[PDB]
Formats: sequence, C-alpha cells, structure tokens
Amino acid sequence: AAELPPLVPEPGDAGQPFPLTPTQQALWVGRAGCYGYFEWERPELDLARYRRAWERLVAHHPGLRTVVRPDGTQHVLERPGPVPITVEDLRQDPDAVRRLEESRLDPGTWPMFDLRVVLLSGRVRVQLGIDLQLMDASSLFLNLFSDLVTLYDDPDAALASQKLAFRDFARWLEEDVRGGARWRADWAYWQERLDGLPPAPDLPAARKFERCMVRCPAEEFALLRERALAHGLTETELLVGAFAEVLRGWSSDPAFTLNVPVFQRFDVPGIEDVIGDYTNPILLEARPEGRTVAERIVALAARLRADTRHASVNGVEVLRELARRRGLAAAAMPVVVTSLLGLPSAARSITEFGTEVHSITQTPQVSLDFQIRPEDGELRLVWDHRSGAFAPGVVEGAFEAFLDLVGRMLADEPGHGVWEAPFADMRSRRDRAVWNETNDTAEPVPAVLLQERFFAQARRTPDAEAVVASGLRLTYDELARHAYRIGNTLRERGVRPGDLVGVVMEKGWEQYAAVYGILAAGGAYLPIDAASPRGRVARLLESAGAGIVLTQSRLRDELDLPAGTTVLRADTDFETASTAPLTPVQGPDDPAYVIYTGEPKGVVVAHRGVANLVRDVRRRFAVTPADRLLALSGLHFDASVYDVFGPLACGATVVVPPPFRRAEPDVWAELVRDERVTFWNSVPVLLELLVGEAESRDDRPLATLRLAVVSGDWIPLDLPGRARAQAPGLRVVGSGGPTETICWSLFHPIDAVDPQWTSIPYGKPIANQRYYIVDRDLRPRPTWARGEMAVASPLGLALGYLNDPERTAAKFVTLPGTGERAYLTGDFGRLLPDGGIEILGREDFQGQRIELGEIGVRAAVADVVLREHLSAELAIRLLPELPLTANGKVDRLALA
Ligand SMILES: C[C@](N)(CO)C(=O)OP(=O)(O)OC[C@H]1O[C@@H](n2cnc3c(N)ncnc32)[C@H](O)[C@@H]1O
Ligand SMILES: [Cl-]
Ligand SMILES: [Cl-]
Ligand SMILES: [Cl-]
Ligand SMILES: [Cl-]
Ligand SMILES: [Cl-]
Ligand SMILES: [Cl-]
Repeated sequence: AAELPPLVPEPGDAGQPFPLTPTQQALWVGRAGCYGYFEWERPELDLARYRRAWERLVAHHPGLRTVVRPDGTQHVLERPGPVPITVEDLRQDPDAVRRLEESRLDPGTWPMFDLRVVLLSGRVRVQLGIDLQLMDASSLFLNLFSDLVTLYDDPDAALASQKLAFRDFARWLEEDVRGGARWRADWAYWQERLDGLPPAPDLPAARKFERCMVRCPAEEFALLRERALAHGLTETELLVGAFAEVLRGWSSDPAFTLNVPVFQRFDVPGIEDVIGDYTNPILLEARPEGRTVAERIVALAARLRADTRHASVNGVEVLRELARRRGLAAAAMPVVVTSLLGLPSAARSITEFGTEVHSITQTPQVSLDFQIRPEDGELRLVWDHRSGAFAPGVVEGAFEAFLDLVGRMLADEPGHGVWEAPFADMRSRRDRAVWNETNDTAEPVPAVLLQERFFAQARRTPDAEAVVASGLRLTYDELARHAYRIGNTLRERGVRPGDLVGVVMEKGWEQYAAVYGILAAGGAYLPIDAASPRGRVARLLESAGAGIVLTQSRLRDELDLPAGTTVLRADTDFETASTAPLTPVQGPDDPAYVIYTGEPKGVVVAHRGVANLVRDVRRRFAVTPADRLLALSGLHFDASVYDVFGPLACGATVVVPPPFRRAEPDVWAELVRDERVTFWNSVPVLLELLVGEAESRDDRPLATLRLAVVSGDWIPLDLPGRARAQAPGLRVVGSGGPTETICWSLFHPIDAVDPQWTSIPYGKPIANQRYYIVDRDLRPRPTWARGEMAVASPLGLALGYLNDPERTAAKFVTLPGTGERAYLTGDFGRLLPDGGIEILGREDFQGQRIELGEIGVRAAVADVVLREHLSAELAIRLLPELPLTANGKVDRLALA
C-alpha cells in the first residue's frame, strides 16, 4: 500500500471557513429540486420533549449548523437561532386526508433541513425535510437518526465527545491527503482506465421521484448473506452483481458503468460520530465476464474491490477528467447503487421513533438509485427512480425481474440452479403474455400449389376480368389458356421440375401469363428488370443458372444473351400451343420464385409461404372479386408477389399500369380513376406522389380506393390522413418485412397517427410469422428493449439464398430459445406494450431525426426538404426533392 498523512485536529478555527467537499461542490453548482425527505407516523408525540431533542442535536452536531457562504465556502455557526418546528393541526378536520395529501430550500439560510409536525386525530406525523448537501446517506442514518432517537427518549441523555470536527476532515483530504502517497498511486489506476470505461446503462426512454421497494426479513437476510459468502462475496457485491444482470436485460448495450459510492471515513479516531459528506462515487465497470451468473457476478465483484482499494481519489475528480476526455453529457452516471451495508452498527434505529409513511431521496443527475440499507435486522432494497427518465414499465418491470433473480438465489444452493445458469429471462409476465398472445399465429397452409389455385379460379369464374393492361384486357379463361400455352411449350423444351425460367420483361399483361405458365410447367420464375444495364441482366441469369427466358417480343433483340440460353417472346412465340391443362409436378415446399437483392444475393421462396400470405391478406381485408388492384411495383421487386398471386387466386382484377421509370402519378391517378381501382400496393413515397397529384385535382380520382398498403420504407407521419382525405372510408395499412420474409410479413392498420410518434409503428405479425426482438445472443428482450428483429417461421421464410448456403446458414438461424428457424433481418426495433414493434432502422446507431425535422430526411453516418435553424426547438443542406431509389423508398445511400 502507501500510508496516508495523519489527521491534524485543530479545535480553534471552527468558525473560520473550510472548502466544500467534491461531492458537495458538485451539488452547490447544480442549483441555478435536490432535497431528501422522510415521514414517520406515531400515535402520540411530545413536542416539548421533541423540540428539546432537536435543539440538542443542533447544539451538539456542528453539521446541523453549517451554512454555505455565498463565496462558495462553508463555515460553522455557533448561535444559529431556535430550531424551527412547524405544527399543522388537522384533527377535527374532515378531509384531513385531503389537506394532508398536498405536500412538497437554500444553504445561505440556516436550517438546511425542514422540521414539521402534523396532528391528525389519534396519530401524529413527523415530517423531516433535509438537504442533500448537508451531510450524506450514512451521516443521516448513523448519526442524525441514531441520536434523534436517543435524544427524543431522553433529551438530556449522555452524548459522545465530539473530537476532531468535520472542518478538519475536509481541510484534511483537500490539502493533506490529496496529492500524496496513496493518492498519486490511485490517480494512476483511474487515469489508466478512463479510456476503457463504458458509458452509463443505456435504458429505454419515451421521448419527481417514484419508488419500488421490498423488505428482506431477518431469516431471508441471513440466507442472502450466506449465499453471497459461498461465492466469497459481500452482500453488497452479490446485489450490485444481480442488479447488474437485471440492467443488461433492458440495457441498449451490455457494458456500462455504475456509480457505487462508498462512505469511507478513513478509520480516523472519533470520526464515526461527526456528521458530514463522506461520499466517494466509485465508477464500477460492468462488463460481462463469465459464462454464468455466478461467474459474471464474481468477476465484476473483483473489479469493484480493486476499484475500492484505490478509493482515496474521489470519483468526482474521475467524473470530471472523464468529461475532459469525452463529452460532458457522455459522462454522467445516473444509475447508482447506494449501499450502507458494512458500516458500523449505529447506536439507535429510526424505526424506534416511528413507522415510516413516506421518504423520497430526490438526488440530482440521478435517474435510478438502488439503495441497499439495513434497518432493524432486515435488508431494505429500494429503487428511487426519476419518473419519466424511462419508458413505461421499464423500471417497474426490471424490478420484477430483479426480485425474481434474488428470489431464485435464496432458493438455489450455490453451484446449482440459477447460479450456474448462463442467463436469466428478464421479460416480465406481461412482456411474455403480450408477446405470446400477439405471436400466436399458427395456421395450417393447405398443400395446394400456387398456379393450381389460379387455374381453379379461372374455371370457377372464367368471364372475370383477370388482367387489364395497356387498354388491352384479358379474361381469366384467356389468361388461363395462354399460361397453359406457355406452360406446355416450356415443359416440352424440357423445363424439368425446379428449373428457373427467367421472366425478363417490362410491365405488361404478358408477365402474368409468363409467371403462371412457368409455375404450371413445373418451374420457378426469376424476374430480372428489363431496364438494368445490358451486362447486368445476363449476369444475374448466368449466376443463377437459368436457361430458358420468357420475354416480350418488343425489346427481345435488345437482350445480349448467349446461345446456351433459349429466348421466347410471349406475345407471339407461343400462340400455336396446347391450351390443355398441365398437371402439377412440383411440391408446395418447392420454389415458386427467386427474387434478387455488399454483393447481391438471390432469395429462393417456396410455394407454401406465398400461399400463406395470399390467404391471409384475403381473410384480413375481405378480398372480394369486386376488388381491382393497381399492380404498380415491379415484378423483380418483392412487393409484387401479392399483385401476382393475390387477386387472381380468389377472383379479383389486376390492373397493370403504363410502364414507367420516373414515378408518373398523373397516369396513376388516371388509371386509378378510370379502372375503378380499390387496392393500392406500393412504397410510401409513391402513394404520396399519387396523393400529391390527387389533392390538386377538382375530381376525386382516388375515391374508389378502399385499401392502401404502404411498406418497404418509412410511411410518413402525415401520409395516412392525406390519403384518408380522398375517399372517406379508405382503411390505411402499413407493412414491411425483408424480401426474405415473403412480401408482407406484418401489418399495422394506420387508423390514427399519433402526433408525438417518431415513426409509424411496424406491426403485429401476420399468419405463421413470429417477430421476436433479440439481443446479440438471439434471446427475446422485454418491452422497449432495443434489438434486432428475428422473424421466426417454418413456412413463412424464404428457403434460403439461391446457391450460397453460407449466407443462408448465417442469416437463417435456429433461435436458441426454442429451435424455431428464424431470419436475422438486420433491422433494429423494440417491442411496444400493445404488442407492436417499432422499427428503429438498420445499423443506424452511431437516430430519431425527422422526430426533430418533421416536428425532411435523417442524417448520415443532415438533409431537409429556411434559416440557420439548427436546434430549432432543441450542415443542414436543404434540397428541392429527395432522391428516390430504384423501386421508390428514400435513397439514403446516395445522400452522402
Ligand atoms: C419486403 C419489402 N417490405 C417489400 O414488401 C422490402 O422492402 O423488400 P426489401 O427492401 O428488398 O428487403 C430487405 C429490407 O427491407 C427493409 N424494409 C422493409 N420495410 C421497411 C419499413 N417499413 N421500414 C424500414 N425498413 C424496411 C428492411 O429494413 C429489410 O432489411
Ligand atoms: Cl397518507
Ligand atoms: Cl484489490
Ligand atoms: Cl489491485
Ligand atoms: Cl415512469
Ligand atoms: Cl391522422
Ligand atoms: Cl431498392
């Protein structure tokens, strides 16, 4: 070690100033609330006897007489006044319980505290206010309350000799001890860590103090200690370590720092009788070190003791140097564990004086304060948390978790049970009920093929308008026939079961026949865009191993393809064919399509899953054959798979639009007006453009819309209402999911946009899908907790990535929870308390921008669409229009 200078007690300079301690100084600058409070009920109080005791206390303890000179220093007083106790009298008052309800200071003015007595009929309520600057947690419980009990019992009773008054101790640490033997070798320890220190726990926010607590009885207190010992741990070390596990539950990162203050008086003779601020924040580093709870708790506990062996540097100095190194705001420690365990047994317990009825330490720059403190043989576990520091339920839920962790520790002999269990599930009972309830989406998908359902309908209603395309219409029978024509032809050219027939073409009726024939032939269509570069279209086909290519006659020659790949037009090269039905040869778990998306990978998608989506949307939004869908997404965009297999499988009418490149909302408002369209499906920016052009027209062109499904990007906050403007009765619905999740994998009826939402929600999960939110260990999190979205399903997930079975084996994992095969979407979100998911973006944590902007795009790893208004209500680069991507959406990569 390195011995510390002796304390030099000079009882003469008591009045003359001494400087503020570091803990206290940091408070005396935050004021420009902060004041603890207690309240004990007792049957009958003797104010006379009471008042004397409080005069004695003030007489005796110079700390109850110290004031803060406005110069920043503090001096004792000697003739302070008389103690101001304030009696309120509410005994014959009915609604005494009302006037008593309404309840709740300066170091320049003398009483740093606040005495009160309220006289209800038959019982009395002593109310002690007190200031967080005037003394500390241990001075309060071991000196102030211990003597207030003695002094109330006998105001004249014997009181200890006040050797070496606190002004020296402060003048000692500030001058004599700071700088020397131990302190130099301890400022090394922290300076050699302030770069490895993780930030404070990052819990969920929701963009006064409240209190959960429990009383561990004597019999359970003993066991709690025995359990901590069996691991070579002190109760405070077991509980810090449990509290550390519970926090990782919600924490937005597993490594964080806990302000764990020690109340060390440095073994000084007589000091354990002087009232003052012995507070030293230790910055404990919580990194998870260990495979089990014991292993991690034991490990962290060690780093706490090393952080303790080097205490003579006051944390307020570490906290200040941490702000030097980093930001200031990136250095607060608003999660603290305040343990009074292992201090000396105080003469008297405040419980003797009266039973508590209230108390709330209103610390400043503290959102959560876990207080471990013993009272009359019991351990009082207490969580004072600044209300609204945390999203709803987060703290109340973590307390449930914590109580259960501790619960198990008392239940589980060490080395068994929870102690050697790799993690603990922190999701509360509600967390789980609501998640199961919400994700009980299991429904048999009958093994009917996709084409065999459309055929089935064309024989059911053959006069029906199947496709309507470029004026040139198409009945179900005619489209069924031409598919057969195409189906049979291909199978004759040997399109064996499972082969991939590219459908390289531009928006036309010929696409609906090309797909439904490739399926009947026994294959699986590979859409590629007929607007990609001349070298890309052939590149995707060679990489996928696709021979036959169905195409339109126009721009057949504009297709530099090899000879080993046959090419048929589909508006002509097919008409002398057999309109006689093909017999399905493929199974329902075989591929219906391969849609393509740093290198580009291709998504194999089976029949069953598409079959599942289709017959849910239809049951979700009664899809009658009356409905007429404007099939606007491209066939190489995942968004199309409903337009292909949705309406036709039940009797409705696809309504192809005029091929486009730049979004042409003039034409669409027309085609929607003309063909009486009732079903809109596309990315939100296109259904916005369409609402733009529709609002600026005397007619009601979009008025036949009964249903609009925006998905695939950010559905803007105003958009559900601007559309719901035109055509009252339109029901809006937003969606999404990766192209690896078969078009739409979850739905959120947008009936009513909350103003204070950063984003529209994402959804509840559709049929046969489950949306988990997992930590980095693929474990479900509790509500509000930030995670990656793992979409679990046997029939709702893509089969895999076309050829590469590594990016498949990596992104389609087996969740350790349950065995469910699930897709790691690489999108981050958090569960909501109605069961929904909020979508936070994807690897965007360096993100709520349009949060500020709308109340205009986001930043980048800023762009709006006019003053120097940075932080307007808290590099901007305005732009006329924001740049769309290929399919719509908002091209965040092009922006920087
Ligand atoms: C499947 C689809 N939603 C269209 O229905 C889609 O976008 O296909 P994808 O873009 O090729 O698939 C991968 C990614 O899609 C992103 N995404 C879809 N919807 C989103 C919403 N509403 N908000 C944010 N991102 C969204 C995913 O993030 C996914 O990796
Ligand atoms: Cl009350
Ligand atoms: Cl040590
Ligand atoms: Cl050490
Ligand atoms: Cl709250
Ligand atoms: Cl609205
Ligand atoms: Cl895109």
